[PDB]
Amino acid sequence: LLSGKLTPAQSKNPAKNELYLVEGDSAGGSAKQGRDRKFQAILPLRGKVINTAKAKMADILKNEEINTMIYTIGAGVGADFSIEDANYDKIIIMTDADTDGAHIQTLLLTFFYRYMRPLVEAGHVYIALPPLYKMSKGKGKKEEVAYAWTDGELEELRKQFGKGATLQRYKGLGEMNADQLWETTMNPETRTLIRVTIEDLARAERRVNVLMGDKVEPRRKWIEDNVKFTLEEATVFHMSNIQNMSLEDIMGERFGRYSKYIIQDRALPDIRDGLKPVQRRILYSMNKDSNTFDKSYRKSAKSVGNIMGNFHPHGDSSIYDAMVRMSQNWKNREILVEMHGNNGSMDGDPPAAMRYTEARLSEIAGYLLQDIEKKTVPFAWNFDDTEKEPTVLPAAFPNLLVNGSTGISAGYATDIPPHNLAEVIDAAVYMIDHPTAKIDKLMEFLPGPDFPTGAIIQGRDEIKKAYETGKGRVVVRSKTEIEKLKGGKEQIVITEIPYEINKANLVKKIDDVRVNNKVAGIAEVRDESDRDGLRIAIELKKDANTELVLNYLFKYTDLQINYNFNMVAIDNFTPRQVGIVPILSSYIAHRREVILARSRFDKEKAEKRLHIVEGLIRVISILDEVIALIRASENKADAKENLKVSYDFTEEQAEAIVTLQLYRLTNTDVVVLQEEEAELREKIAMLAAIIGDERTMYNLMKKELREVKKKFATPRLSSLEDTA
Amino acid sequence: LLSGKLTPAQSKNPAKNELYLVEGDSAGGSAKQGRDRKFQAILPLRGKVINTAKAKMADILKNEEINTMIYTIGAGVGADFSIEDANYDKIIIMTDADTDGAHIQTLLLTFFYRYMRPLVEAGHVYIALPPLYKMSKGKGKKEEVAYAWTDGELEELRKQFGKGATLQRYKGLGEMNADQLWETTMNPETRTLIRVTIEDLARAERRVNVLMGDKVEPRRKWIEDNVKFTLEEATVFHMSNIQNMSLEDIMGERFGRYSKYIIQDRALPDIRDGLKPVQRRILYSMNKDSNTFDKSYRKSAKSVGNIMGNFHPHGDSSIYDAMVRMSQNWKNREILVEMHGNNGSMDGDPPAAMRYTEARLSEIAGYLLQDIEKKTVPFAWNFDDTEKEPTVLPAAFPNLLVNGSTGISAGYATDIPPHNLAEVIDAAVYMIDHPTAKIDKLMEFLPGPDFPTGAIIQGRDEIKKAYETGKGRVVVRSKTEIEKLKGGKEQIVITEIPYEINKANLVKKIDDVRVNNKVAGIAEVRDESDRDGLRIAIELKKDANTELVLNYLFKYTDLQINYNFNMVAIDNFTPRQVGIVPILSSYIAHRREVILARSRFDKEKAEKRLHIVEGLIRVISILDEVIALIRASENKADAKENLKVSYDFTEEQAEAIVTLQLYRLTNTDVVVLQEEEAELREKIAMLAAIIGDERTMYNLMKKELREVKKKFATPRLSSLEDTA
DNA sequence: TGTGGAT
DNA sequence: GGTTATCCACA
DNA sequence: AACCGTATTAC
DNA sequence: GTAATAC
Ligand SMILES: Nc1nc(-n2cc(C(=O)O)c(=O)c3cc(F)c(N4CC(O)C4)c(Cl)c32)c(F)cc1F
Ligand SMILES: Nc1nc(-n2cc(C(=O)O)c(=O)c3cc(F)c(N4CC(O)C4)c(Cl)c32)c(F)cc1F
Ligand SMILES: [Cl-]
Ligand SMILES: [Cl-]
Ligand SMILES: [Mg+2]
Ligand SMILES: [Mg+2]
Ligand SMILES: [Mg+2]
Ligand SMILES: [Mg+2]
Ligand SMILES: [Mg+2]
Ligand SMILES: [Mg+2]
Repeated sequence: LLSGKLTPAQSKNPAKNELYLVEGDSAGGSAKQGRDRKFQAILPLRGKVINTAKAKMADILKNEEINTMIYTIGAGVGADFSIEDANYDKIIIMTDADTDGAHIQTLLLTFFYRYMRPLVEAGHVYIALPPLYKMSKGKGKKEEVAYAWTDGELEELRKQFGKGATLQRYKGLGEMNADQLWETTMNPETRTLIRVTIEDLARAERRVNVLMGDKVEPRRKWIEDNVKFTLEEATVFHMSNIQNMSLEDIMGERFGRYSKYIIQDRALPDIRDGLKPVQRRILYSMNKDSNTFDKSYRKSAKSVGNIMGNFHPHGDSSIYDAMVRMSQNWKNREILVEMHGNNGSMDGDPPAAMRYTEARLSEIAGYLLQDIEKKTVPFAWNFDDTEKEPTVLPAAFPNLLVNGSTGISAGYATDIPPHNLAEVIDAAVYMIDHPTAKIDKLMEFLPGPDFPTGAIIQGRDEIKKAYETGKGRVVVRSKTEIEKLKGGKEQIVITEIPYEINKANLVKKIDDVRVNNKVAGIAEVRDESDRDGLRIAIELKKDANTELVLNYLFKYTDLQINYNFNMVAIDNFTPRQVGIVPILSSYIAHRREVILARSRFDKEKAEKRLHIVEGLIRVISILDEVIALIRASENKADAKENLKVSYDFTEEQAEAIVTLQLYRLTNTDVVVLQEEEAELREKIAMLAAIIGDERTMYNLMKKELREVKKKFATPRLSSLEDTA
Repeated sequence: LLSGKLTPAQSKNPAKNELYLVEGDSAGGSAKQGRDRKFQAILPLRGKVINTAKAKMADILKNEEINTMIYTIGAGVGADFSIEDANYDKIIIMTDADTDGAHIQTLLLTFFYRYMRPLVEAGHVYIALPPLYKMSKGKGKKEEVAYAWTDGELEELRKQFGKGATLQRYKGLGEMNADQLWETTMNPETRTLIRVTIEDLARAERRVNVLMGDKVEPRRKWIEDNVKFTLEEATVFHMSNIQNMSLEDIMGERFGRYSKYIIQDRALPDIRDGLKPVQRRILYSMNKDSNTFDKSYRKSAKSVGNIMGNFHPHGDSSIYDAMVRMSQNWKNREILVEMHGNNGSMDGDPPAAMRYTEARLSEIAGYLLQDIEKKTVPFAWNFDDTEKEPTVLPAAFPNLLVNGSTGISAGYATDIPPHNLAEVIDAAVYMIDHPTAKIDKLMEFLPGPDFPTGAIIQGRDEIKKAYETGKGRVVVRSKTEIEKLKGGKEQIVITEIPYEINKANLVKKIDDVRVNNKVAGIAEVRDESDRDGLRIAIELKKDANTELVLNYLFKYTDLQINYNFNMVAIDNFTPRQVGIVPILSSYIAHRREVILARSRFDKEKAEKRLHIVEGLIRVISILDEVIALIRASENKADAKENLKVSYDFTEEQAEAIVTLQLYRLTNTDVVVLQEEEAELREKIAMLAAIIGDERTMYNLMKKELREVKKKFATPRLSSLEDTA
């Protein structure tokens, strides 16, 4: 069932037949249609393939995707491998040219390297190179078949026999249809491969183990050492026909691309605005579509589709799940999406599909985006270069800490817990006035996490270590109480539980203790949570030792868990483990660039308007003259020229004058224009003051953060205790 | 697997317990969250329940959702059924306030009448009753939430001292949060129910057997008699807590409600433009989003999502499948959507999902929308009154016959085959000139269908009967030829096959014949189809009987099939069986409304412009006064007045004068404006003539159809034959 | 059997 | 990203 | 519309 | 034996 299905070739012929291993069933469709059916076979691969150098060995044979791969090859596996039993001469890996494409290239080549080495050794394993670009100056002129793999090959296609043409930028084999696929990547004549070889069994064995085995730090190190986080990778210039390449440099090249991408652009939040790229995109798109808190809800599907076609070239479920998460107030301390309908529960029951639900940005999420229009924040091109997207949001509140971030990259993970908005702002304000402020002091203002699930946080000294180093283990325990019953009889009653825990799975594990009678005294386990409150009720027998039970539960269930801080985020393009200080200063530095840029923006604006008001005031005093002059001019350009020569209007002033609608001659109040002149001069002064004086700027940073606090502050939810 | 999964209630109190039956798992969850877990259980339904008449038993008693329905209630199957054993004292059917809500209500009430009567007579089966509207908005501490079931209760809530606060118009249970759901339709206190009774076994064995039994024609008849297509049905006002209705007026209203909707607004094409509503909404949406043939492709999920949030409240796969079909050139004779990627194949291998594919309208699809921006067509309010959509498209070509339509409805279906564009035009064009033209005459121009898949149509008479009455059975036969082989051998070479036949499945069924040796002579079946060409070779044994084989294949496989014209369409809102004539006159009448409407639009434009230009030419001669006048005036609107009163300009002319930019005063060339008068006056003449002179109009209708023909004509694909 | 818009 | 059900009318 | 797999870090 | 963005 769980394997991808095989489409054979028509002819049994080991000497020239090909098995295409294709990324995903959709692309298997296109491959199955563009193929030559007599010597080309197809096995679709169902997303990410197992790791045969992490996962076990019973696992590796239960893996259906593997078993069907071994089957179809018809050679045997590892210690039973015969090369002349094999049904194909070429095993051809063919993936999207996305970076997960690279990840799959990686994952296969290990399996094969490890369990089919003579097949790798005899150079039977290849890789298909799909194109990146397509060029057409036709469609009823004729067409102009033209493709490109390198930005260099593309720049060559500014020639060909036509211009003003199109350039389709491919994002998968999904977007290619049979004819496109045959020519470009499947037809022996035209297609372009690479053969995978073994140059050095030492240097190539080594490369795999580090990259693909479960030692995380040699991997982190390989990434530290090899990956350029701050640089591009001016790629190879695509040799014709086939091209030999070491397993070594491939597992290298490919895993470097995958590692880098998921570190920078997937699983790790940016240190300033606290968003993963997918989440930033949700916010930006839903903002641009005016899907804000003040206006109407909006079908989730519409939202998700726009996000996927404009910014985020990934699956719809990835986006809907991300959007939905931002809407749940047991995951986010401050929700960035409001959403009508079923957005799940704490029992983790599935949210309603995006066809049902509807949604819009939360009020506070407007503040992450505040002043994005005012050139505060560096924009870059979307995946196809139709449209720009922000690399980071203004962030008028310190989201990273408030809402935290839990993610898993390559060579790195991250747990940052949520915090109280007020508390986080208090620290930051202090640090604005005290650059060198140290933990002990900051912790007067930010004592610890504030989970939206509430609960009891235990381990003040481990908080400190996490706030210093970025790592530390703290304890979270459910809010419990006792209640009496008839028959005397007590019952334990749970109202808050640990963050990231599934209520139904917890109730079940508890009840499994009762059933297994691991600790004497439990009668019934009842979930009594209605829509308004959480309320698990553990009912004990007649004279049960209330507190001995409670203890086994904490110990041996998830009624108590340890939260583990591992605070990683992206500083200056790079993954970084970080405590409260770099986080808070990073933010402050960010708000500084924003307030400064917003001020320059607003100021250049105000000056233009001033220069015009200046001109319009003068015009009124010579209005007859100005009109007679426009009447005596030949055209628009002439008039402007006359106005400058005869009256010294600037270009800007003349253009504005020349384009006043006639009805504007009704409003000629010079007193009212003067009032406006005053207001502009003052605005410019205030804005020049900010730009001119760090402290004038910092005091505004603080003024704003205080307003945000006042507008959005809510009580702590999790109580802090010291002993553990 | 398969069946909606049960969520038990906490204590077994069959005195007061309630099994809620909820349309879908997404709403199932919402109900779960919103319930009182003590005495309310939740069985969700996975959409359409089996019909308990139609579906004959054994299939019924393995139907997973049915098993898990009887299991739950813990009573039995009418005969063994025992009210006293039952786990619930109310079975409450809860469905979307939608029209499939109605169909599902309908489907269940058969199962209860027909295998569980005692529950229904006793009054233990109830109904749902979600609200249709929610009103108001007034901060946080709110002062402004009330709901609404009827149109009548809307006037009620519009009345609130404050201002006009915001209105939600619910589209199902998947847009309702669990508080909203408990409070409005699940709390016994506040909820409102319909108790289902049996008020005469007689009038609810006739009513339940007509509506849901095998005989189409009584149901067709019932609808024909009872259902008012051209008329609304807003009636029943909302009463006190519980209300009574009989199993008659429930069945009646609900299946009537349903059948109306899916006859009109789903499964049957409109006779003018040949479109089902989803297809028209696809076109109109994509078109309005500038997603046209001339601009570049665009992610499918973006198009689909905008269709669903704007026009079509239904499933994304229902929408995407329709879109994919319109792109498939073996289902449509003139594709309306161009889709890049895996858009299926003839073997019916699944198309890539909407995240992979991208798409835009074909060029000819633009001709269905031609002149839509010129008030050429009635528009309605969309499903939530945020936007407007066309009830019918301009249809600059006769799409209904050209692409045909295959649909299934209630007490009605529709098979219309596709025709060749050029031939359909030729017949319409003749019939413009000869309204009383007979079939034999039209059939000179339009002899029979033209399938995209081609093949051989045999049966001139039944073609003629279909073209007369709307019904008729024709033979579609695959195109074949015989090819010699090595050493006294033959093979059959299939090169075209019948419309709607999956090639893979056919090749399968032919191979199965060989395997079982139903007829003798078959060596091998080889699908030799590739990207460029269709080619099935059936390779015969030495001295087999090519004829006996072939004719056995035509007979017992789908290498030849029967096509049954069942030409049904919507004419004046009612379903109607039609032949060529009422089809072609429907179109000609439409193009008439369109050409006229359009011409009035373009003429209103040109008069406005002309009048303005008159006013401008005048203005020159009083320029100094107009200027003096406009400076004097207190404001814009004031200065317009003074222009009218003082100088005798229309509103139109004054508004244009008053919004001239100052630089227009440089232009005193009346001559260019006079050439423009001239050209405008001529244009208005051409236009007004079309409006005044029926023939002038028709000659245009003809000119234009001829242009379409010439631009889009393609050779016939199916050959015709007359008898065998 | 299977068509094609729906749950 | 495959997979699994139902309804509806008509061979 | 639920249900199934994988990579990735890290308890 | 789970978290959360990806195939
Ligand atoms: N056939 C293919 N499927 C997937 N894929 C995508 C999912 C998504 O878009 O969210 C998903 O949720 C998903 C779940 C699965 F359980 C799953 N598998 C069960 C096994 O059969 C594999 C797979 Cl594979 C899944 C893919 F990304 C690519 C595919 F080709
Ligand atoms: N859970 C529910 N699912 C459906 N539903 C919707 C589908 C769609 O919108 O494209 C679909 O393709 C689909 C396929 C199925 F095979 C299927 N079933 C197999 C059985 O488990 C039912 C169901 Cl049910 C299906 C529904 F319309 C409503 C639902 F609640
Ligand atoms: Cl101005
Ligand atoms: Cl003008
Ligand atoms: Mg991809
Ligand atoms: Mg998924
Ligand atoms: Mg524990
Ligand atoms: Mg609905
Ligand atoms: Mg479906
Ligand atoms: Mg037949």
